[PDB]
Amino acid sequence: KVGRLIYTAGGYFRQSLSYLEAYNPSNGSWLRLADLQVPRSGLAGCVVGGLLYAVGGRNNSPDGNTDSSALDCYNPMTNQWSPCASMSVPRNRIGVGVIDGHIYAVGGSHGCIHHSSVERYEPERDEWHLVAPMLTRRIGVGVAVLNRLLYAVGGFDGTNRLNSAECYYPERNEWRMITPMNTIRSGAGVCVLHNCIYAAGGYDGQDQLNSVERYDVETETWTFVAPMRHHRSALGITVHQGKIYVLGGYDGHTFLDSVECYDPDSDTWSEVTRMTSGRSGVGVAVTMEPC
Ligand SMILES: COc1ccc(S(=O)(=O)NCc2cccc([C@@H](NC(=O)c3cccc4c3-c3ccccc3C4=O)C(=O)O)c2)cc1
Repeated sequence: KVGRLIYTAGGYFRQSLSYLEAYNPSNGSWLRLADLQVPRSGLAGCVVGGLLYAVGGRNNSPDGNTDSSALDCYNPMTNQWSPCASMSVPRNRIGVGVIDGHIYAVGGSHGCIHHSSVERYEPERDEWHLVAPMLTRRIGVGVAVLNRLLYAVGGFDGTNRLNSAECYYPERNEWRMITPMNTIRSGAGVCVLHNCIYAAGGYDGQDQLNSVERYDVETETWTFVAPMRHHRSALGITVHQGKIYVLGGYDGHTFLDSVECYDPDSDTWSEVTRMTSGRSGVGVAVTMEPC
């Protein structure tokens, strides 16, 4: 369990960013690591087999704006990024989840189109294949995995921001709606902690949110927990040692550098560190510290 860091990749502040930085909760330190080959905001991060993957996004630059179909792999032992097989389609404002060593890429945008499509990556074959599409087109969608089921929560379908959510059952290659959240959320942070899917922050169409709600998969209900100290949309999120960490985002005024930490036992959020600069639209995941 020891020696794991919270990695933040990419993001946006004035333009899409190439940063890869890693935070050590045990000592409060940040390390700046190898830049992404291509700056990207609106991407997702995940880890399989100790390797960090950066998936999708968009390069917003002064010289153009290009949605990304890329999958890039970072090896902490070498501090190097390597390209992996690209997805079938560019996916900005993507969500990803990992089931049994496979990466699922969910939704996202390409230009004006809002995807319902979903595809699955096999690291052992370096191949992607499409699986069943969601019941709803979703960009800015939160994705998490609990009990080897994939959840897609909230987002924006091209016309409305969504409180709806749905679950993918891999053995049937089928999506089913679940109870909708109490709040419309696009660009929330979605993660799993114990037996619940948490949806933190986001944008409801009017304001960035500090509220946080959790879906208990046994009871099929969404319940609010303590709100974050900051309203935030387009935040990064991960879980580490039984606590939720939220990173950055936008509060309606400022690109946040705040990192907050939720303790489920006390139902409290605390400020734990600040990123080296404020940013939104990051990918986040946890893996071994680099060499
Ligand atoms: C060209 O500039 C960029 C490019 C990329 C990014 S990004 O990579 O962070 N992706 C943004 C995002 C992902 C997911 C969801 C949302 C939701 N929008 C809001 O919260 C929102 C609403 C009104 C004004 C603003 C925002 C907002 C959000 C973040 C930073 C600044 C702002 C505003 O100034 C939603 O549209 O539902 C946005 C950020 C800026």
